[PDB]
Amino acid sequence: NLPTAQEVQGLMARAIELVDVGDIEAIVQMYADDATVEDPFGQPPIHGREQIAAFYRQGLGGGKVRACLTGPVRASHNGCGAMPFRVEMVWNGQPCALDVIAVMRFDEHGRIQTMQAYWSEVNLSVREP
Amino acid sequence: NLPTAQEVQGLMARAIELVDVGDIEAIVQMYADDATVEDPFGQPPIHGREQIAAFYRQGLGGGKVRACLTGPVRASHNGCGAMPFRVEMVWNGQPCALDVIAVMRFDEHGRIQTMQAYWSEVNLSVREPQ
Repeated sequence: NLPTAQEVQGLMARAIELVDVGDIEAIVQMYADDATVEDPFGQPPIHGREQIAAFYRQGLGGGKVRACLTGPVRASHNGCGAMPFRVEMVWNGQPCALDVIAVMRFDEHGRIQTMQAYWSEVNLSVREP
Repeated sequence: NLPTAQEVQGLMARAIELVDVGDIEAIVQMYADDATVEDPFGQPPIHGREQIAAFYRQGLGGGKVRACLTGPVRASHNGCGAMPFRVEMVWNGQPCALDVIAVMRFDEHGRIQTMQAYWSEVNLSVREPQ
C-alpha cells in the first residue's frame, strides 16, 4: 500500500540522512526508476534514476556537504509529505547554508515518485567557520 | 509579473499573521477567486472564496487559535513558496498544537491560486489544561 504517515516520516527523514553521508546508491534507490525531481522548484525537471543519480553525484561530490532536518516531517495519509531542512555546502570557498523544504510523493512500493524542493537565493546564507 | 521570491516570503508570512488573529475576511482576500485549497493534503480539495471562508471558520471554531512560523519561508522564482509553522488551538478544553507545512502558488496580482497544507495526527500535540 502507500506508506502510512509514520512510514512517510521515516522515509523522508532517511532521505536527508543519506544526503548527509553522501551515499549515492542509497539516495537513488529510494526513488522510482522514472521519478521526477524539481530542485529548485521552478527549474526544469530532473527525470529518472540516471539523471537523479547524476544530480546528487554532482551535488555531493566531493564532498563537504551536510544536510539536517530542522523540524518534523509533515505526512499525509495518501503517501505524501513535506519536510524542512538545511544544507551546508561550499559556494565560492565561503561556507554557506541553504534552507529548503522538500515535498515528496511515494508510490505503493514505497519509492519516491516526485520530489519538489523549494528554495532560492533568499534562502542562501554564509556560515561561521 | 508573478511575485518575486522576496514578495512570496512576505505574502506567506502575512498569511500566518492573519491566521494568528483569526481575521477571516483578510485571510480570504489573499486568495484568488476560485482558488483551490487542500488541507490536509489527501483530503478533497475545496475551492473558491466561500468554501475557503467556511473552511477557516471550521478551523477557528474552538476559539483561541494562534499561528507561528517555525522557520523561514522558502520561495521560488515562479511565484511559489513553502513554509513551516505551528498552529495552537484549544480543542475540548485542552491546549493542542499542529505542525504544518503549507505550499502556495500566487498569481500575477499576488493572490493565492493554490494552497496545499501537509500534516496529520503524527504532527499533533495535545496536553493537559493548566
